[PDB]
Amino acid sequence: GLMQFTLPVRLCKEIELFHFDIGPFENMWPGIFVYMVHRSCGTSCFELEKLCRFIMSVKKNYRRVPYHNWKHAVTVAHCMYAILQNNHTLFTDLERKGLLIACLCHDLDHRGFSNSYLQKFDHPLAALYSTSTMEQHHFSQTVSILQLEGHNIFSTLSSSEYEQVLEIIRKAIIATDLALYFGNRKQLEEMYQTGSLNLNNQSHRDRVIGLMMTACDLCSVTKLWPVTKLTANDIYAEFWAEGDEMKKLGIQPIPMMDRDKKDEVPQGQLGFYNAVAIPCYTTLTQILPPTEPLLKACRDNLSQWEKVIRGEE
Ligand SMILES: CC1(C)C(=O)NC(=O)c2c1ccc1nc(Cc3ccccc3)[nH]c21
Ligand SMILES: [Mg+2]
Ligand SMILES: [Zn+2]
Repeated sequence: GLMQFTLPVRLCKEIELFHFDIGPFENMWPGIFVYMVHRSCGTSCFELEKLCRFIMSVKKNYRRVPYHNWKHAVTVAHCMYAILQNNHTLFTDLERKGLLIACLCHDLDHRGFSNSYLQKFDHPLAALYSTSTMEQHHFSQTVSILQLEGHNIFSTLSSSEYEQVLEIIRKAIIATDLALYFGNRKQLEEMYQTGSLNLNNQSHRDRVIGLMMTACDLCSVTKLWPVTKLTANDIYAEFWAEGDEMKKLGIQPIPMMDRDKKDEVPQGQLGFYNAVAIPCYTTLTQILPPTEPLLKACRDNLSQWEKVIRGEE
């Protein structure tokens, strides 16, 4: 109980900032997550032995894919940590518990393929879950690991609190389906502008937690340019492999997934920042003003992609 995790000074300071990169030392990532839980939630939230066993089972159930991997899980949890720490009083005790775990678990057992590809391949998971296919699978995998012996980090919650926290985690994980992002943000936009947004309305909180989940999920666009640029390569490594698998099924993939159309990537990043990223952090900044640095960093990275197109790099 008297056993804090402490980070070296540069990490202790920079981990508080939105643009923090967790670094290339895999063995430090479990400690960074526990550090973040202890400060975000409390040193009493989780039994340390159980938490540690949970983290290591989650790590084991992330695959060695270029982007949708263990490092993404921890990266997305760090962004949630930064949002929670900058919005201290807005979130319940159960919410701070649930959301850091939801983020860590949100892409469990990802294979590096979209819901679209699962459906066109006729993958078994596409027959078990007709929409938000991989996201229903990620929640399913989270519950599985929580039910491993000595892995129930929520064991001290009442029967009804346990149900609420698993309901927080399910919605948060489903919300990382980008197909659901567009309508969720439009609805949040209308509620904020017409003045009807109400954080005591559970259905409203749900929508706001969903946008936070999209914001954390896309947070590679809020890093320093060299982090953002190299992470973009990793996601395109997945996209191009999926395009290869589409061609093997006799389907010309969309240009984004076609490795013969790499030239079109800079313009695809513009569309993505304009259609997805900027609107996401804009609405988030309206609802939670302290998250403005994510919008500022995203805008700086858009400008960097515009410079790539203009041959200024
Ligand atoms: C943040 C990061 C890694 C990025 O830097 N650059 C991307 O392009 C990207 C990212 C994450 C998830 C992405 N999903 C898509 C596909 C998509 C395109 C248009 C509309 C919806 C969905 N692109 C993604
Ligand atoms: Mg996902
Ligand atoms: Zn993700």
